[PDB]
Amino acid sequence: LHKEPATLIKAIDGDTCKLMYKGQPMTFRLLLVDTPETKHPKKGVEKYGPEASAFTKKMVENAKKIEVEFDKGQRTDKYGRGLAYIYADGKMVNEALVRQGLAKVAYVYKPNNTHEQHLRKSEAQAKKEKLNIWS
Ligand SMILES: Cc1cn([C@H]2C[C@H](OP(=O)(O)O)[C@@H](COP(=O)(O)O)O2)c(=O)[nH]c1=O
Ligand SMILES: [Ca+2]
Repeated sequence: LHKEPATLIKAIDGDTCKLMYKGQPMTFRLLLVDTPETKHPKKGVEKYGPEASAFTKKMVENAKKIEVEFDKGQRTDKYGRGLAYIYADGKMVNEALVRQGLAKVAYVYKPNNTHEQHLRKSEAQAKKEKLNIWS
């Protein structure tokens, strides 16, 4: 895969944010994970939703560097959102959330699953430590 610089525009929730990419603002959705809902009335404000939002927000706002890393399949979803692994100062936000028990590994659609095993391994650790979503 290949990392590319991006610039934080606005953090939306635990797994969605707006970034300035290649000169254009665009909204991104983290690959292979799912943080709890805080918007959509169908899901309502799910537990740990606000926690995941705060974790992500903090991590991306205090970063000196943000990088996007597309996987090997499609780069956008049906809503026009960019699909990527996002790094804040070299740390993958996707993994950071899973490791804390603030997200579950989800929407694993190949071939966009290069980091699936790494992420699951962290989810297992968060799980055995009964962290947040797993408590
Ligand atoms: C992470 C991800 C989300 N999605 C879709 C699945 C869900 O569609 P539906 O809206 O049809 O359920 C939605 C989940 O994202 P949210 O967690 O932002 O809802 O985005 C993908 O198609 N590919 C992906 O890789
Ligand atoms: Ca979410």
